[PDB]
Amino acid sequence: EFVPPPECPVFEPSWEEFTDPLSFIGRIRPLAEKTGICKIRPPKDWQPPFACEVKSFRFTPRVQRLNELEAMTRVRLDFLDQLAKFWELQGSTLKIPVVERKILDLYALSKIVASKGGFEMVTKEKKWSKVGSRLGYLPGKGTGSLLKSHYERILYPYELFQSGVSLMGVQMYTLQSFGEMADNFKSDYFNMPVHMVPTELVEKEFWRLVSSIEEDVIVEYGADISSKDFGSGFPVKDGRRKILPEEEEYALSGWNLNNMPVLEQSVLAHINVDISGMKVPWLYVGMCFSSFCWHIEDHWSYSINYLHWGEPKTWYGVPSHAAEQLEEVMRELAPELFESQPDLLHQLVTIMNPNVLMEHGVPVYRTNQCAGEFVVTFPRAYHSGFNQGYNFAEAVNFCTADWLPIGRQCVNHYRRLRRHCVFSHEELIFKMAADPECLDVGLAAMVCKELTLMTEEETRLRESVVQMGVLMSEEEVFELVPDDERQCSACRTTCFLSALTCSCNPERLVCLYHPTDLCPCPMQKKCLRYRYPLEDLPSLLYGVKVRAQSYDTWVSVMLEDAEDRKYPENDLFRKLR
Ligand SMILES: CC(C)c1c(-c2ccccc2)[nH]c2c(C#N)cnn2c1=O
Ligand code: NI
Ligand SMILES: [Zn+2]
Ligand SMILES: [Zn+2]
Repeated sequence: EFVPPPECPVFEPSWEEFTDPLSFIGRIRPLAEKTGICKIRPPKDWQPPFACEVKSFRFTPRVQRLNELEAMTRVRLDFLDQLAKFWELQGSTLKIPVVERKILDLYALSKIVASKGGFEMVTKEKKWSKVGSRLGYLPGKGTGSLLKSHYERILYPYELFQSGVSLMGVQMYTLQSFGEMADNFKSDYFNMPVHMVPTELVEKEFWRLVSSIEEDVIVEYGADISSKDFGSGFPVKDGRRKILPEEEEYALSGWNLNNMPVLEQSVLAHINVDISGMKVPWLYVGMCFSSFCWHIEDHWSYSINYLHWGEPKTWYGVPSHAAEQLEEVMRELAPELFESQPDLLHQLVTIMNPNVLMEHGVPVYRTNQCAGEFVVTFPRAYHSGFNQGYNFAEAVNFCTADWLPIGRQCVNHYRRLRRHCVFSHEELIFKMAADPECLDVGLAAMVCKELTLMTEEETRLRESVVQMGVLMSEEEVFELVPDDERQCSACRTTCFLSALTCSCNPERLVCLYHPTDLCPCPMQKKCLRYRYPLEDLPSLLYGVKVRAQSYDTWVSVMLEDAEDRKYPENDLFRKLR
């Protein structure tokens, strides 16, 4: 009944194209960008060894119920719609809390609490820990007594209201043993050898099970796992191992996902600055039917994914130009509710069958990732998928010259939602501009174009705030203060270039895009806390414009300077020799 979408393109690069990944991805960008994802087959000779032992590799498995994997179900949306309207009426506003890294599922929580007789029934019987368990929450972290605090503050008033009448007060595993699991599950399900069941068939049965309430199918995966903590599946040199000469090649390879962030065309390179949270790969161990819902990467940008081994991983891509369009059809499901909770759209996980996105006009491509293959995900390309059987994958995010302007556009969208930024985009740009040499000329060029847009935009914000009646101007070093203390009162964005402080709070802050929301305090005295005085314009635009236009003239001892300045080659250098 399910229809496989069009295949996304694969690239089988020569050993010479395979030498720089970020050059090859640029080569391919104008094309693969249109499918939103692409697959990359390294040369068959390229087979890096698997660093990790398996027999002892211990991870904590998470769980997925494919029946309830979909959070955008009709019932959950009308509940949350009705709950928000309720609170709106009460003068408050519905604010959905986060519990253990992710949003609290109120519909589940409310259902469960009410099935055992409600708040004071669960309280007096101390079953709140039983609840959080059935809600999928990891013990013994005390989530139980935390949910009670949340239910009361949020669901109890609605419980009363919805309940009869009422409502007066008050108010305001081992990788080895995992393979044994996943190979046993799959064979007993399809009654074949696990390697013998065709991709098309598992893909069909997967989407069947999602919309199928006639049967429950539970599955285990593991993720939120780092190279830092558990170690990379790749060889690489830090202190912990003598590296074998057989491995020496692959340890240094640019396709080793440990090395990508530091490649000269990567942004997270020479900045010796801060943790972005993606300079380091993550690990996904997977089963048959294990899935990952529709999503884009933080700050959009790129993700590359190597399947080290095991049965294949199915992907569904969407172009970056279809992104607004994608978000729009999902929004059609609760327009009133998504108005009040703009970011709740992203917060709610969904696997919307590609078939449904297709008939709404959204391009959806796909592919089967087979062991030893790379998948690249382009900026703001929505992706999702599932695993065919037992496997082990490794992925990192990254950023490139072409991304920079997208990254700025992302903050602006993260600013128009209420969304915490995982770092400051503008801070990044200046850290790059502050070391113009030994910076890829691609970046430098793009930086100038991108920085001049900020200087203008900032000066507009710097002169717009004085009309508002601020006088005093302090000077702070923002990068050195923790991210959550440099946020904006309601934005909520990380400030670098400038912000506004009053005496209403010793530290509470607002970016120049929302000056009126700081406090009721009249303009009167101060305080515009800035970073650079406007002596920045000549200074930093110079250093970057230097190496930017030094290369422009050089193309228009000449093969020496290119080696000293670390110019790229391909192309031009070929004519040289
Ligand atoms: C099944 C699970 C281990 C999984 C998740 C995943 C894990 C936990 C929560 C959400 C997704 N994400 C991803 C991506 C991406 N992007 C690629 N593969 N992949 C996975 O296999
Ligand atoms: Ni992803
Ligand atoms: Zn703001
Ligand atoms: Zn004030």
